[PDB]
Amino acid sequence: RQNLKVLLLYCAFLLVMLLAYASIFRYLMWHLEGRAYSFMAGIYWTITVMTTLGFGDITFESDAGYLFASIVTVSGVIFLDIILPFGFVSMFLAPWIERRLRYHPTIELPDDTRGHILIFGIDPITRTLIRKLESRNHLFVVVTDNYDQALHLEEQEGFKVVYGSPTDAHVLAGLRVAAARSIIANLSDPDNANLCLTVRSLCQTPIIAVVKEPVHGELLRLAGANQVVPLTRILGRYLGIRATTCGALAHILDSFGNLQIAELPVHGTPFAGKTIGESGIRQRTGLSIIGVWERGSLTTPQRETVLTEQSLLVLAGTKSQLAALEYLIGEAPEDELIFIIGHGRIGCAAAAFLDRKPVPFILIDRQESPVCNDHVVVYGDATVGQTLRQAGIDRASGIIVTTNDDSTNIFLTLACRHLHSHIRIVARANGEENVDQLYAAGADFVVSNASVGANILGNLLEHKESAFLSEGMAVFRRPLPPAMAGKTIAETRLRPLTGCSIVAIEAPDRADILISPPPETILAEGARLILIGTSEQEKTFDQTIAAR
Amino acid sequence: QNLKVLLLYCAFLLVMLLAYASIFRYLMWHLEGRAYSFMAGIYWTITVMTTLGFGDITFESDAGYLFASIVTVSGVIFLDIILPFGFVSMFLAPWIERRLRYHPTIELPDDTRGHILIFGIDPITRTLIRKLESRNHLFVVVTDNYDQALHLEEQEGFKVVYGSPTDAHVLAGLRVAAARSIIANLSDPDNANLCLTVRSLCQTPIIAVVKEPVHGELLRLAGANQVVPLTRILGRYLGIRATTEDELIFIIGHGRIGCAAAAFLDRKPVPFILIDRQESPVCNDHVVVYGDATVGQTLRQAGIDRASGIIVTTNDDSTNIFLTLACRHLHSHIRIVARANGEENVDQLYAAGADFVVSNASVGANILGNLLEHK
Amino acid sequence: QNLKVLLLYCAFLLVMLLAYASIFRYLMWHLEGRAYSFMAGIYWTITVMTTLGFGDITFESDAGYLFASIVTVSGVIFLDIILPFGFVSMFLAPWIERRLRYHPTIELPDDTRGHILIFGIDPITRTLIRKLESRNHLFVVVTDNYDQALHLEEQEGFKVVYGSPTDAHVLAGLRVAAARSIIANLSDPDNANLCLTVRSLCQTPIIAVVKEPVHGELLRLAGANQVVPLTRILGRYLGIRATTEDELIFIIGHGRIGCAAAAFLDRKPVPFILIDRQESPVCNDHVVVYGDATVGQTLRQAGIDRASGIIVTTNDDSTNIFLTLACRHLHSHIRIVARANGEENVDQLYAAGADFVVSNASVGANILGNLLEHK
Amino acid sequence: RQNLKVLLLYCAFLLVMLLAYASIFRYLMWHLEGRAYSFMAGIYWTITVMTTLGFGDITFESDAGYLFASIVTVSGVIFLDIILPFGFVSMFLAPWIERRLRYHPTIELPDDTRGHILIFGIDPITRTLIRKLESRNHLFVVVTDNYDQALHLEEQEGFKVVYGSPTDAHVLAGLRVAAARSIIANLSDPDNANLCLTVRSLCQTPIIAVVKEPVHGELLRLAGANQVVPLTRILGRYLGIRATTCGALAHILDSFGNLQIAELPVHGTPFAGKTIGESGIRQRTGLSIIGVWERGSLTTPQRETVLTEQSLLVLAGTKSQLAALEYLIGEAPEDELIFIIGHGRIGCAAAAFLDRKPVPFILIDRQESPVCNDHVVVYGDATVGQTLRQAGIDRASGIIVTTNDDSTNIFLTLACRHLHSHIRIVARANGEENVDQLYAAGADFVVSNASVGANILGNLLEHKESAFLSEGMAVFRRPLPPAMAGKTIAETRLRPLTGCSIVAIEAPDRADILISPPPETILAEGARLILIGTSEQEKTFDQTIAAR
Ligand SMILES: NC(=O)c1ccc[n+]([C@@H]2O[C@H](COP(=O)([O-])OP(=O)(O)OC[C@H]3O[C@@H](n4cnc5c(N)ncnc54)[C@H](O)[C@@H]3O)[C@@H](O)[C@H]2O)c1
Ligand SMILES: NC(=O)c1ccc[n+]([C@@H]2O[C@H](COP(=O)([O-])OP(=O)(O)OC[C@H]3O[C@@H](n4cnc5c(N)ncnc54)[C@H](O)[C@@H]3O)[C@@H](O)[C@H]2O)c1
Ligand SMILES: NC(=O)c1ccc[n+]([C@@H]2O[C@H](COP(=O)([O-])OP(=O)(O)OC[C@H]3O[C@@H](n4cnc5c(N)ncnc54)[C@H](O)[C@@H]3O)[C@@H](O)[C@H]2O)c1
Ligand SMILES: NC(=O)c1ccc[n+]([C@@H]2O[C@H](COP(=O)([O-])OP(=O)(O)OC[C@H]3O[C@@H](n4cnc5c(N)ncnc54)[C@H](O)[C@@H]3O)[C@@H](O)[C@H]2O)c1
Ligand SMILES: [Ca+2]
Ligand SMILES: [Ca+2]
Ligand SMILES: [Ca+2]
Ligand SMILES: [Ca+2]
Ligand SMILES: [K+]
Ligand SMILES: [K+]
Ligand SMILES: [K+]
Ligand SMILES: [K+]
Ligand SMILES: [K+]
Ligand SMILES: [K+]
Ligand SMILES: [Zn+2]
Ligand SMILES: [Zn+2]
Ligand SMILES: [Zn+2]
Ligand SMILES: [Zn+2]
Repeated sequence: RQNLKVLLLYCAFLLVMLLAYASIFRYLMWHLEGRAYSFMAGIYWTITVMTTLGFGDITFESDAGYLFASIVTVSGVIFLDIILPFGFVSMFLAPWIERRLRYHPTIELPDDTRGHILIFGIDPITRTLIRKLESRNHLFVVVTDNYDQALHLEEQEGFKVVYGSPTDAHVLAGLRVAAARSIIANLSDPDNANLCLTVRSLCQTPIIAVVKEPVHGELLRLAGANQVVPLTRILGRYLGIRATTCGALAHILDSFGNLQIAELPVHGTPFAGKTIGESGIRQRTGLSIIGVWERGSLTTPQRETVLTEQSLLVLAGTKSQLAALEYLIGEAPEDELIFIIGHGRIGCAAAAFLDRKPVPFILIDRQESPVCNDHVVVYGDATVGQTLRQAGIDRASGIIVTTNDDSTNIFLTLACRHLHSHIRIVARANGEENVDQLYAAGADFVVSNASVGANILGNLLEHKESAFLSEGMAVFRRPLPPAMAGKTIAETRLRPLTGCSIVAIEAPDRADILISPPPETILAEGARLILIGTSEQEKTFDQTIAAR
Repeated sequence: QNLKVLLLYCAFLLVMLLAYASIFRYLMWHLEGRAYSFMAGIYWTITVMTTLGFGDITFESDAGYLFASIVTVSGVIFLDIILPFGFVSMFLAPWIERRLRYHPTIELPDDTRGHILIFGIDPITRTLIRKLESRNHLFVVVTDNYDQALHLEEQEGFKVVYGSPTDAHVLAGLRVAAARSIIANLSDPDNANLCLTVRSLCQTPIIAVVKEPVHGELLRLAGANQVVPLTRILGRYLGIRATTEDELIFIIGHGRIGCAAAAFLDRKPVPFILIDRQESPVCNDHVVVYGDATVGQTLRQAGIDRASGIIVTTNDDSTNIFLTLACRHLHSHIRIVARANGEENVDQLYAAGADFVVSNASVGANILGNLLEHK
Repeated sequence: QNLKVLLLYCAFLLVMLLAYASIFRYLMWHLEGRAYSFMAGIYWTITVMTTLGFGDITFESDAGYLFASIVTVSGVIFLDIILPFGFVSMFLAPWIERRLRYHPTIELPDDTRGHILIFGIDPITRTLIRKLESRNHLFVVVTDNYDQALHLEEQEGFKVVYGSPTDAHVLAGLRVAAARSIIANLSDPDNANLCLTVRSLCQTPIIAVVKEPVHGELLRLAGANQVVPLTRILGRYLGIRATTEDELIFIIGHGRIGCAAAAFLDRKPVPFILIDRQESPVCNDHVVVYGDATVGQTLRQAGIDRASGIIVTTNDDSTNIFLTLACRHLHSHIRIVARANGEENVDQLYAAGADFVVSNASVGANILGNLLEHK
Repeated sequence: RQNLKVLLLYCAFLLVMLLAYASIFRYLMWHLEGRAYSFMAGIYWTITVMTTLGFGDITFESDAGYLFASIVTVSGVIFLDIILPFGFVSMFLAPWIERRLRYHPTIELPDDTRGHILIFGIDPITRTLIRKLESRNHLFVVVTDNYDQALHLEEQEGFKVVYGSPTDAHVLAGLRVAAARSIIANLSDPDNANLCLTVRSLCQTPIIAVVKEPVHGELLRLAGANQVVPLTRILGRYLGIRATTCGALAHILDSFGNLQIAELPVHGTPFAGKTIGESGIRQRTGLSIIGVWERGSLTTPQRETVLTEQSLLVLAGTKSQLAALEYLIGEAPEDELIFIIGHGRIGCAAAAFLDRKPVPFILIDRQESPVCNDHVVVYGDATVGQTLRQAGIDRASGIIVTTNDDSTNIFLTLACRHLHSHIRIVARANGEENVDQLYAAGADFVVSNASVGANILGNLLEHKESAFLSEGMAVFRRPLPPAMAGKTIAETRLRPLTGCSIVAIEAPDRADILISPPPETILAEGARLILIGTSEQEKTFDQTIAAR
């Protein structure tokens, strides 16, 4: 762009100069030597001289003619044998060499940059989040204060990289944080708090902070973070619900204090092997299966779908409906013993979850935790022989192998399954390239940090236009009033009246559900609506519909 | 600079032109009995060297052929070989040694005068530079570290010299004798070495920033004209702000500043508590409650509740900001005095809920500022 | 490779030549009633584009002038612009991306077959390469470390690929399915990961060098076709040489080899003493006399006098050589069995006074050698 | 060289091609068009075509003539517009860019390399040794196995740098160690032993090893080292002789078991302030002052020379003559107390020397020595306040400030002199750039590691042709027999008869001495000769002279 314009601007200067010299030529040939030449001849002569061809078939004879001829001759050499290669090599090659042998850090962002997503702090989580939304061509800009990292990130793109201090208000100004679509804060908790307070001093751009410690979640929202995601707490929890011999209800949300969302692993449950409509969950519980999660895919629950030992049911309903489901499972086995290998922030949260039930566990680690003081840990290297044995791995019922190193996880899953083919093995994969090999080692289930983290962050980014909306709001369930038995969503006009929105429409005697129904959906009789709105519109709901 | 070699070549070319134009007329006359003008000789010579070659004026003798061949070869060598060979080996060569492979400045120009030498760059001296740009001094920072020299070279408001600060030959190339003033911001043993070395050459005014107030006397002995104990000053500020019976002040951070704060609150005297994750390697006169403050219980354990004031003094601004948030979140009214290492974090410490913020960069640069003006 | 783009251009140029030579004759005829030969058209066209410009054959019409101008401009663009622009941006450009800034090979050519993948380069596998060069295999070493890739690139007898050994997409680009054999010389957890990943793609024979004999069974489970416990073997060798009552053997070095030596001398059984500067991070079944052996008294303290044999087993050949000298200098006849990490130090261990020398590189490469031949 | 030859070989190809085309031109012009042109015309035409000038005044008219003309035209462009710039840029610029932006390690040395000095292991010692003999233009080649060090050393030269494993026999082969003049082994003791044993497997080139531990001196000579230099032991010793309040005799050599060399510091001695001939040392001792060392200069002792508080007398004589001198000093002060700051290998040797007298000392250090177990050390940081005070620095009589850090040394010398203007301060300078500032701090004497080490190594390199000669030999002293009273050294023929050599000739009643007298020196009556020879020629000395 910038260089091309200067390139053909030079072509316009030459073409003008050509016509100039061609005209002066015809002029002088007439007024000095009494020769009349055509316009074409003038162009023909001028080109002949500049290109240094020099046929000599049209030449001057006077000194003044020699003078003009010499000038046109030098002009050609200067502007076709000197400037043209030099001008080329300086405007073209200087960028091409300097920028390719010598990393020039992107210190700023173009002023016209709008609707971009600022990523702070790169890791397998955000690394995956980028790659999964780069398939979507989202304008991603990751920032870092590490020189040796910026150029590394420049090689696999992907994305754009800005090198500067994430907390610096001036660096943020050059990042155009005001025009930003969203901001992912994945630095340490003290750094994130610094980032949020600084961003808030410039704009109100929505920030998603990935809090390094569940306690610091409150402090980050105070800093200005519109959303807070405790990964390890969630990741550890996901390691835990899978670790038990028989699956149990896992409470997710208790909004509105009457409607709850809860997930349930199907492994070890009576629902394992049967289909959804066969087990009759909604039938005996009154719940709403709002999705079946299996192998990284949230699918619409159908009666044909066969629940496997690796499934996960997303459920919604009242408080007495969840307790009705826990009754059907219904009891947990006795004398469970869960070995948790690795005592980091994830391994800790894994035990923390298993303690909220509670279930007797054992922690094994190489060193003393610098953060936790509430858990008892058996100190020892899980690789060195007899270390697991002496800890009493024999009477264990399940093992959570959660180490910061994947090859070690794979090696422990490999060894444990080799010694105890019976016990349940849950493995943790830091990188998603190691997930398959963990299953191949003998693990019954694998929790991938990167993928799980990317899904959460991603969904919070896609549903962003309704994220801070749905935040501070309460989801609710209303049985379709017999008045609208046969009316269309667009015809009913629910939103302009009440203010809420239809997120789900399920049939009377069916586990089948219609997630996010289009306005042209024709409602039926006995259907059960699941809506989302403010804790003010939920009360002005039954008010508005009955009073029109 | 490269101009002088280039237009000298143009001078030689111009001479070679007139020389060839002259011989042309002389030869044309004596060789073949032809009388050509001066412009004809210029026009002919140009036509030959530029290799245009109109052929309208050509010799017919062997002596004329030889000459023509000589002028032709000259046009090739001195326009199609040397002229481009010059180009690349005159200012495309310094282009690689200064833009493709970082070339550190190891010495200043001989005539350099009225410049300010900065030894040991930090947020304080970095701010001292951008605070005196309106006076338009020439700030030169000197570092014995290669990597630091490179980072300080891409961003600029000052000059960057790479070499041993404590070397006499390096100080000589820095033209210290012609310097306006020198700022010593290295460690105490280094500054002592820096002064004694400078004093062997010149008597340039030295403003040394001392690490321990006790060492201040020694730095004067070395040769410093002024000594600035900032952490005593910065520590004194934090202590003054924390106060202006049951009055308990928490000092979170037991470094040289935090220590100076505690040392100040002994003169009042006001009871205090020092919390740190590590035992001070320089101090053994204060009592420190050990344990990391970010973890959690330590603030509640030591009793942040019955405290009247809090002083957050960590070398990490992000940590400070985080602690200021936590304290303000726990006790919504307690006096919180925070420390700012960089001036970029001052606004966020107040946003976090601090009642007063002391900036090391601001206070530091202001003192060093008012010492370079009232020299 | 760049040839094909270059001579295609020569083909285009040749076509453009004949095209211009043809139009020339056609125009000369129809425009000005002149009949020129084919060679005249070639000769004229060349003369114009090369900008020689004899002017002996020139048009006199405007249509002829236009054409001449077009052929002239073409000679400039397609010989003085594109021809050099091609040059620089065709094989002077790969010259910078491969000789001025190290470009690591991240993938092998699609057709690559019969190659041997080496995972984890060391004096053993480095010797395995230079020991099978007469068979002319294609050895490719793979390292996830940038710096190591660069050092292994300047010196060569093998191919160097940079990337994560435990990545499926990286193994796919290494064409493991077409590989002759794979050598796993990484840590035990890594090899387990390496095998399980390879087995998901292909069933290429894997020769895994296991770190702990107990883990050998696990590596077979992972997918290895052969497992080689060298330190057990190397330790066994040292023990066999140390012997073939009051017989005391000193083992200087308590690593996995030294441990294996001690583990072997328990089966005999022959009393021994293990001397090391550090407690073994993997072993807790042997008794080690702690203290550095180079310092001095430790050899005299433990009683190197009443010993019958000495086994020097340190991961440092220079240390070994030095200890072998010291022992031979103290006791001029005592049995000294030394360990050689590299094969370059074997001769100096004997020169130092060793009675027999076991070379890790030699023994290692020979086993791995006879496993790739009798596949 | 290599590139220049290819350059003007191309000029010879062109000149031949010019003459070729010029000849074929005249040939064709005759046989094809009946035109006769001169030799000059042919050159004139051919040049005109190749250079693309193209006057057109001499042109062909036939097709065959057009064919030849076109060939010469293309030939010119290929060989003056294509090959000439390309050939240039590939033979010239490729070395100039690649070798200047990308370090190409010198892996080998040219076969014809003879009489070079191989330096192994670079440090302030060898760094100085190089710079001091690079003023002498000695062919120095330093070797290293550190990639990030080889290119650093390439920037300040000085010297040439070979990058390879010093112990590798193949790397040594490429270094041409056989043709080497000498080898300086300055690696660790285990590495040096490896180096020597390897070099000895190839050649018998003299090796000077710098042993890191005085005990390992025996083991290195066994490895093949022709010479062994314990620097710290020597450096520590030099710190010690200067530390005492009053100087004392320091025994250097006891060769032949009757002649000894010994040095003596003049500080605190009665000789301080007076001249050599005034104190009358040779007079009252019978010794031979073979040199006066002051301020880095070994000068010939003259009666005019004034001994200062910083002088050092190099002496030679029998065993009873040295004891006669210690009598003249003659006694040491009482209750001396020497504080030695820093307990490394040098600080250790300093105490080791002070214990061989003995003199009560105190050691202070930050940490426990990993090598020594014989000395008691007061653990503490000498920078932190009251640390020296509590150790009892008050009743000390002298301080040896010997730290690995010069700025610290300077800062301690500065502080100690400020608190105790009376006590003697000996300081250690790792780098010679810090020597002057140590004196400026208040030190009474400074021992520079680099300079002292360079002098020893240097003298062992210059006197190399007589180093291994004088090694294993015994220096002796013989009173000039009255028979040669008036005869010249060359006339006497001492060497061809006995086998020894005259190294010194001193006068009867004079402290003046003639070091290394020229053969034309006319001997006198009563002169005292100091010779050097084998322990076999010293006995065949008095035998040969008396029996002719
Ligand atoms: N709290 C959150 O929800 C959240 C959110 C976003 C990011 N993060 C960040 O993600 C990080 C993830 O936590 P993590 O990766 O540090 O936890 P981690 O479990 O990976 O920590 C590793 C632990 O495993 C142990 N270990 C390693 N090898 C072992 C072996 N062979 N035998 C026994 N033990 C072994 C070590 O002792 C160590 O304690 C957190 O540190 C946090 O900063 C956290
Ligand atoms: N003589 C003077 O007045 C003067 C003047 C200018 C400069 N200086 C120099 O400036 C330097 C700056 O001092 P400084 O910045 O290192 O002092 P500092 O107070 O910042 O020291 C840092 C301390 O904070 C603590 N810390 C860090 N993170 C913590 C956490 N999460 N929880 C609890 N504690 C934590 C550490 O234990 C550490 O001791 C000084 O070393 C001094 O030499 C001195
Ligand atoms: N299962 C197998 O048989 C097998 C096969 C091939 C490879 N391997 C692997 O090869 C690796 C190589 O083992 P290694 O070379 O580390 O064993 P090692 O014997 O060389 O271990 C080194 C030890 O020598 C000691 N040491 C070093 N300097 C000393 C000194 N100056 N004085 C006294 N002691 C000193 C250290 O304490 C250290 O423990 C092993 O880790 C192993 O995993 C194993
Ligand atoms: N033995 C020989 O003669 C010889 C010959 C050639 C080379 N060398 C090598 O030269 C090296 C020189 O020895 P060195 O430099 O390691 O000895 P060193 O005296 O420099 O070691 C430094 C010591 O000073 C102490 N120290 C540092 N700061 C201090 C402070 N503020 N207060 C108190 N103590 C402080 C440290 O504890 C440390 O022990 C040797 O290690 C050896 O390898 C030796
Ligand atoms: Ca894998
Ligand atoms: Ca900030
Ligand atoms: Ca060797
Ligand atoms: Ca100095
Ligand atoms: K031309
Ligand atoms: K003509
Ligand atoms: K004509
Ligand atoms: K021409
Ligand atoms: K021409
Ligand atoms: K012409
Ligand atoms: Zn815990
Ligand atoms: Zn303190
Ligand atoms: Zn063992
Ligand atoms: Zn000692």
